[PDB]
Amino acid sequence: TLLINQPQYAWLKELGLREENEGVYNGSWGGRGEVITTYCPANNEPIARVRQASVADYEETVKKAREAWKIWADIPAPKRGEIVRQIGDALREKIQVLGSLVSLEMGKILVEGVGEVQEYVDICDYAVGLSRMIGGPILPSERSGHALIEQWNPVGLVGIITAFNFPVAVYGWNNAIAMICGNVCLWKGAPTTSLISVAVTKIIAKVLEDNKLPGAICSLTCGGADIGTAMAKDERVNLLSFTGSTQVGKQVGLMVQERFGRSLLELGGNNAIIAFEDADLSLVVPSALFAAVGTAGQRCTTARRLFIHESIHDEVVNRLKKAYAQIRVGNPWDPNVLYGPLHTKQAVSMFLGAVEEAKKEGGTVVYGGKVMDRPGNYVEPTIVTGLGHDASIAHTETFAPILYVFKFKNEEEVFAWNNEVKLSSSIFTKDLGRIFRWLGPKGSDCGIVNVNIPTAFGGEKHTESGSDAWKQYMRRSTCTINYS
Amino acid sequence: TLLINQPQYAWLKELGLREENEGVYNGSWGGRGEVITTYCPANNEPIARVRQASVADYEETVKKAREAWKIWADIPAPKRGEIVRQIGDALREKIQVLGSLVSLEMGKILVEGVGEVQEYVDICDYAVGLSRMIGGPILPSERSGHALIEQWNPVGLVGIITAFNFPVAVYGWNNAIAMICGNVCLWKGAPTTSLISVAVTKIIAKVLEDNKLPGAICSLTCGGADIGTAMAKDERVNLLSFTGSTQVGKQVGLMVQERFGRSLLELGNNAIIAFEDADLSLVVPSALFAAVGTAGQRCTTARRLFIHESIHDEVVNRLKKAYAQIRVGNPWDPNVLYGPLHTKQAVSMFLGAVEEAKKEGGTVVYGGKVMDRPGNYVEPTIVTGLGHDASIAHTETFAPILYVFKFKNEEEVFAWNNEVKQGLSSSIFTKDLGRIFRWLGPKGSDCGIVNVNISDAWKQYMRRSTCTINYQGIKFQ
Amino acid sequence: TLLINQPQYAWLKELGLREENEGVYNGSWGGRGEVITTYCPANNEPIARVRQASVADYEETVKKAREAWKIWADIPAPKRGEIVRQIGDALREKIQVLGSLVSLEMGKILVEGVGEVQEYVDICDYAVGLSRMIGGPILPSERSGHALIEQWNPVGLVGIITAFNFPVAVYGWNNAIAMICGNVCLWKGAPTTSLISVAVTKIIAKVLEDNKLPGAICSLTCGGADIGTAMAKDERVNLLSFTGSTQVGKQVGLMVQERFGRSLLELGGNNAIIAFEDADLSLVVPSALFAAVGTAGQRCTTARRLFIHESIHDEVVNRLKKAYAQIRVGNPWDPNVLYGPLHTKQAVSMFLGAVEEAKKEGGTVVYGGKVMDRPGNYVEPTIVTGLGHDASIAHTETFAPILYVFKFKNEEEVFAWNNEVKLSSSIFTKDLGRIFRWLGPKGSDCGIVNVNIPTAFGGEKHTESGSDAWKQYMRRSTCTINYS
Amino acid sequence: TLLINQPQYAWLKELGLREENEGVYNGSWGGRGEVITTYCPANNEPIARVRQASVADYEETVKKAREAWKIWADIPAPKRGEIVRQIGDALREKIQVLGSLVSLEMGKILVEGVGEVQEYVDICDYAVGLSRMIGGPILPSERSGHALIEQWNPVGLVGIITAFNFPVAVYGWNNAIAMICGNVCLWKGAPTTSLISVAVTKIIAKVLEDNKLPGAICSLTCGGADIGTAMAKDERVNLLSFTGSTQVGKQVGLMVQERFGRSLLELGNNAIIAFEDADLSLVVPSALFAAVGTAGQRCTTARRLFIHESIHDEVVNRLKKAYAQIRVGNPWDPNVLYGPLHTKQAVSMFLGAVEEAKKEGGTVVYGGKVMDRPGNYVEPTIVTGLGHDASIAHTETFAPILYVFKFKNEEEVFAWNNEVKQGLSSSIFTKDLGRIFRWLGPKGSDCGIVNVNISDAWKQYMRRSTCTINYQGIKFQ
Ligand SMILES: *C(=O)c1ccc(N(CC)CC)cc1
Ligand SMILES: *C(=O)c1ccc(N(CC)CC)cc1
Ligand SMILES: *C(=O)c1ccc(N(CC)CC)cc1
Ligand SMILES: *C(=O)c1ccc(N(CC)CC)cc1
Repeated sequence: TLLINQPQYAWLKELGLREENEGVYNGSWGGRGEVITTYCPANNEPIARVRQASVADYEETVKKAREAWKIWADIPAPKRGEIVRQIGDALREKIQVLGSLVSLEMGKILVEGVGEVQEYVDICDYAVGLSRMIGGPILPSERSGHALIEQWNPVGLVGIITAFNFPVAVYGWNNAIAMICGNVCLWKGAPTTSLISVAVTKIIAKVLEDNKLPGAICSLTCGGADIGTAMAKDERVNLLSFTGSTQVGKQVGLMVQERFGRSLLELGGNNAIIAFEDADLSLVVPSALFAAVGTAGQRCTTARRLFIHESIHDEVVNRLKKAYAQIRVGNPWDPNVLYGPLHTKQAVSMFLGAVEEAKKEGGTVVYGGKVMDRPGNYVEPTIVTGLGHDASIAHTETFAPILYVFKFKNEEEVFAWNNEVKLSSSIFTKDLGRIFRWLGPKGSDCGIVNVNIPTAFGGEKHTESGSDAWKQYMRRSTCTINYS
Repeated sequence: TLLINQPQYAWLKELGLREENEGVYNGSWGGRGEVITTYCPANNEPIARVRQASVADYEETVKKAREAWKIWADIPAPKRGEIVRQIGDALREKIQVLGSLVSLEMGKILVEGVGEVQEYVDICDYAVGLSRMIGGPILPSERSGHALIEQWNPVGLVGIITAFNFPVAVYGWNNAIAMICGNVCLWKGAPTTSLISVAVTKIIAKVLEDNKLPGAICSLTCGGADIGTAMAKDERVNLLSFTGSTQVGKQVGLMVQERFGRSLLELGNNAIIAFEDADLSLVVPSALFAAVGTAGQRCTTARRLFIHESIHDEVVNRLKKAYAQIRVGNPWDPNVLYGPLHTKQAVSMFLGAVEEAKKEGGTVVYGGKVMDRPGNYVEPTIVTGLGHDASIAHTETFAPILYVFKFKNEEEVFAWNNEVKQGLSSSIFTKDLGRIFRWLGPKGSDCGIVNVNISDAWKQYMRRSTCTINYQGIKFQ
Repeated sequence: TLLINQPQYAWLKELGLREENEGVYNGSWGGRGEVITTYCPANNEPIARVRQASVADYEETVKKAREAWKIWADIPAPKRGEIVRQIGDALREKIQVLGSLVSLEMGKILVEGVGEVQEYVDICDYAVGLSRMIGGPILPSERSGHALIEQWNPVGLVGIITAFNFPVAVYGWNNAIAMICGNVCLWKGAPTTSLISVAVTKIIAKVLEDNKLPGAICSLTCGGADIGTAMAKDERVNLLSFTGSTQVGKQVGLMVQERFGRSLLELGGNNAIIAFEDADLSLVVPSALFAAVGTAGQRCTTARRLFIHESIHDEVVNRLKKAYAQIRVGNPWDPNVLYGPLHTKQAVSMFLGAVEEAKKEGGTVVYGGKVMDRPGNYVEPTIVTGLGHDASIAHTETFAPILYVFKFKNEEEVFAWNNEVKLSSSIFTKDLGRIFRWLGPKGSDCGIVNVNIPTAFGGEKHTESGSDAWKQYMRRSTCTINYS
Repeated sequence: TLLINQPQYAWLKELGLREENEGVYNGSWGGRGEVITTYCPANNEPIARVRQASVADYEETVKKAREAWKIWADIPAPKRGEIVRQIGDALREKIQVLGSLVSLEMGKILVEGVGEVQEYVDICDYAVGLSRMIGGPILPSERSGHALIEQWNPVGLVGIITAFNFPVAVYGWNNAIAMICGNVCLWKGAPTTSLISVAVTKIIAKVLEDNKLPGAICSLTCGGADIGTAMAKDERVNLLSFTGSTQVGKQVGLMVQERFGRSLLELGNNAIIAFEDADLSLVVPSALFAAVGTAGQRCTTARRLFIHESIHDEVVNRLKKAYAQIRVGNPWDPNVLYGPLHTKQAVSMFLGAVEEAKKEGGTVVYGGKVMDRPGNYVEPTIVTGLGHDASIAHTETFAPILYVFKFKNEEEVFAWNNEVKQGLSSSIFTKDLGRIFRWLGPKGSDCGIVNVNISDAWKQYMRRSTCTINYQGIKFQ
């Protein structure tokens, strides 16, 4: 029986959810596609159902969004910012139950569910101010009576495909900035976080509707691969922002390129921690633990490879091993819990596969490697030593808590090994020259680099230069005017 | 027999050119691939020969470039700017003979050959100033004692593929900006402008060498589709800048995307729109020079002219009278305006296009024929009477054919122009301010360049990183 | 008897006001200086009393503010932005009663009282986003191993002196930006709007105190000229932002310069409207009316000089005259009212003086010129013709609704006349070349220029380039680091 | 008899200098004020003479400048940039003789005289690039159909008052930026560097004239305190840039404030701080060259050196050994490091300062005496043993006297340095990262320039305006 029909989960109704929900929103609510049940990963119990988009729903929604755009694009950017502000406030009002839904359906612990909603609120607060800054310079020409104008216009319809592990804030970032830039949006979320997508969309729909704006400015089309593929191939989707697996992302990028569209791709993270001989172990150990096992190893920023100098390799592993033992496991909505379940049963199987492959490729499981004996999708946070940095499994996209540990003897080889990889790098050392080399041209090619950083989400590290990220959701033109 | 073996073309030797030239430079000169002979399009005579890159030449050049990068990337951006400045100086010193080579091998008129080199000179001066602006903000972290640094680093090796019609300045732009950004470069130009590529590379090579820098910072691998494809597929080429045809460009972009690399693509069917209230003394000369400049072979060349029906006949008549005064001649002839098409195939394509235009109901009101003289000369051509969506008027083909269209409403002309995909520029003539705002604004043209009555580029060649660093109420120690 | 002791004005207590209020806040509330009564300008009735700062209060407050700065400056700018956000929300919660207080004590109509509070809220919303953007570039040196860093630091203590006519939002703009920039503030408001200053400070004090921050980050020292002079002369006040009369402002600027301090001065506005022969009279007439008589002619942006082409001079005057007749007069808190009283009795006397001086200098009063026969400080909105553009009275700082009208025959002379003046210019014409000349180097030297603008406060027109206004509240250093 | 009438100084004529020169330029050359003779500080011989501006000369020059501005302000910023570029070229062509004049009249060594002209050349190149960046954003209005344009306009006439110690480059900076920003300029330099002011103005005047521009765009009125005061009080001078002494600067700023004009003031007592963990191989040469460069007459000259007590004696001893090797000579002597003070009064002030330092308990550990040779030569000087707040060590006086102070704690040395008002720069030597962040951050130095172990400027010359313009659901018409 459905969790939403059970008394203690009645709070789900505060988000407008019921036993069976419409997964399409374009000003009207609907859904003639496949009905999907989403499950609570902490106990494998069905929560509720969502009627996903058919192809016809998708087609209709795109047309309605492009119609809404005609209205929305004529609304001054600061007034668009005000709408985004109101979205932030509406999320604020529901931050506790929406956070609880994130922990329930997705599986991250409560303060991260709530904190992810907070990131969306923060982004809205930011966007209101940003909306006053959207524009380019007028420069004088070398020609008398001629003006040179850098003009920024909305791209039109921004398609947004998001992943299971951040099922609120990635949409939120894309949506807040796309909106202030004068675009309409169409969202296809992970099918296993459909209730979350529906709930967020209900909050946004109310703001739009209260402001007498067409709902399709923020359209939703819940669905699986066919819907995502349709968006990738749709010339009416002027910009496709995709976040998710490397394999699907590659195919999305190719489809967009084939039609000369624009895409923004945020793909898989095989992130490294490097601890040099002179590292502060009091910093290294807790930072590595939270980076590796936080959100059950399912962040795009999750530490999956730990390089340790051979001199301190054993001590650091021994302390991580003891630390892993003390991780508090349970339901993710229990405030005491630090470690919840993996998102799906398939995830647990992928985890088991990876662990076997690591062993066969020479690795030793010095902690974990196994499924926990309890309801839900619980696996032991896992540590593997002995592999070469070259090992195929260590460079396999697996959203599971498996930490591959590598020894190194000097700066030379460990820099080289990491340069062989093509999201974030974190180093621990007191050698300033070493830090400058790693931050400079010869170092990591990662978009995110941390230096001696001890262990809310750090959205500030994922923001073009400075505040110019809005330019990614607009198109530039150079306009030359002869007013002579 | 080769022009470069004739006394009157001895000036070619001032560029270090010989009867047969090495088309590979990576610190050393070489080339073990196929020889290519390039021809002057003004008389179809062979100029000289270039030995192109083999696959092995390519592989070795990439390796040497990546080795040079270890040295180049360590040089502070302003110092790299000074190298680029010296390149501009070296170009300036050879501007007359290099310009003449551009005119001789490619076919554009001398003032434009020289002008294109001058454009590269100006780019170098621009790049020097830019080189002191490369950097990012330190932002405050929300966490006390932590700094957020926005760091910019070179991407590494920048591959540059260029086209025949601007065989100097497009490379120049990519090379100067990529250089100040701390990248090494690898150039593959159009096979039919190989001598120009060699000559430019010789000038740059001398500057590098005189500064005791490794020459592979500005590497050359002359070749055709094989070399270009290798670059597109090569994981060692961190960024591929391609300029050229949409067909080839798409395949390049796809290949780059297949390996998660970065590409810059510059691939346009430019339109001019004259509304009823237009100043025709602006419209007619603008249309003419945009249509026939460089014999219709620019990426910005005007190929479609929309005219309000009330003024359509007059503007066409005025254009015809002005076209008749176009001064045709060899690229080096004083005061000439109009030279040859780049190739014999261009001439065939031109004739094809004219035939198709008549077949689809169009009228040739001016030109349309090959000129009976040596070289690849065709009459600059005007076609009326075609429908706006007629397949021949959207065909990407570098020929001086201007297709003219009537319109009644602002609404319909905007509609017609907004169903062209990936147009490069749109130029409008009108005195209606409201109309201008409509055309420039969100519901208007989608073109990247818009004309009315006529500094962040370095980030394209670098990679950004966000770097976070750690910098009873009483602090003891 | 005091209005605050009368039943219908009990809403004043929602702002924490009582019969006698402390006018000093520095973490503690106090005031050993002169007690002042402020009056309702609509009826001359006393509202309540405020105990202003003594010199000793002032000295103590400055020391406490500089102590608070040691704490405040160590708080990350984005966290400072969050405090400013909360101030915005706290103002929001009290926007109706605070707006009503502005209409009561200051005298502008209710939607402007409320709207002025809204401007402060808007500025706070803006500042939260701005706080993430505070910083300068790191550039590479020509010298290997050397970094060039543009560093921004708070100036320290920012003294803020404001005027009667915008007794909330000018402080608010200065305070919001100064705060995110890591400064502490000290406020001295107009003595005749002391209750407003006290109320705003109570709202801010609560936010600071709830966040366990020292209250002196946002200090208040109510007082008259001696307090303002002390601030001007105080080397501990690193930046003095002054808004008010030209005469006092000049003296403030000189005192600051004498001690090599920094000042920001916003002084008197003798603003012009120019209507050319080809102007849209349907735009000109209502725009001139609201610009001239809005807030009873007491804005820094108030239109005081109207240049009309001789061809349309008479029609435009005749229509303004008819329009003035239909202005709805009454208590400014009455939602129906468009036109309230002048702020003080002295203002009414200044008004009478100006009108007499205009007559003696050759001018004709074609409408108004007189005091209205009713309780409070009501004068007739006034129109004067016949003066030369040269007339001394027409270039006299008088916050009164007097509109001096001038004829001109051509663009030449009217541009010249205006260039003789050294805040805002508004032109009405269809001649594009004319517009470009007036906007360009040869035109107005005003900081604000409007073109055919028809008639909430336009804070966007009072914002250095773009969003760089925060630099005015910080000090720049160029730091050269040798990390080689 | 005048140096310029001697054969060996005939090179002065290459600058258009004569026995007596006009010190007013406003399109025409003139000067009806007092004649001044300037002297070479290396031998106290008269060089040549300049006829300065009378009040009437000043009044007429302002009028002519404001008339020139009507023309100049209409020229597009990039075109104004090109004029500035040509000025840089013209300076470069005379760089050797103009540099020698700087050395001859002002007294800094030749490599620095030439170097200062080179600085002006470099500024001109910088300004050319800046000239294409002058502009503001169009921002969206909150009101539909309305645009917010940020407009920048020239302020009009920029007055420039400069000092003796950098008699070329300070004017150069102000002039080049003010010019590209569309302003006209009026220059009054130090009376004792009048010949330098004339020579620079002759170079600029020729560029303007050859471009058919009115010469008053770059006007000159040579004079003293009377002319400077007139500029400060003159409502027609929209912006007054003053560089010089704090005493005079304050009065200038006050006079400008009295008339609601704009001023830029550049008025410093620079400190060096060596902590216990400092690299002394960095400290000693840095301290020496910063202390004695230009015989101690830069605005950046090191006058206070704080040394941790543990290393104080060693650093002092090392400085003394290095000071003894300073190569003293005439400014034109090859390989020399140290020339004369600018004036005889500077020498008197130096002797005064040395006496006062001993009187207040200081010890002269090196130098302290006049050198017994022609000209205004004094020994570069080191004084130890004084208290940090001793009145003589904070006196603004351009002399090569380095005051040395001991300290024990970071806390006390920071305290001592933070009770100096309006210090220009602070240079620290230390390997402690935490200490650096403390010194660079909000609780650290208040100096505008901070050194560790060693593009928005155009808006200063313009005025900003915010310009708002107007650009059943169905729209009819
Ligand atoms: C990785 O899991 C990841 C990447 C980016 C974000 N954002 C920025 C778009 C939302 C805060 C979240 C998570
Ligand atoms: C079109 O033919 C075209 C495009 C771009 C350029 N550049 C910029 C890369 C060189 C001036 C030239 C020609
Ligand atoms: C004039 O009365 C005036 C000037 C400025 C402001 N501001 C900006 C500081 C507050 C909105 C208000 C009124
Ligand atoms: C100090 O003597 C000093 C200050 C400033 C300058 N400039 C910039 C105006 C010229 C390089 C020189 C010397």
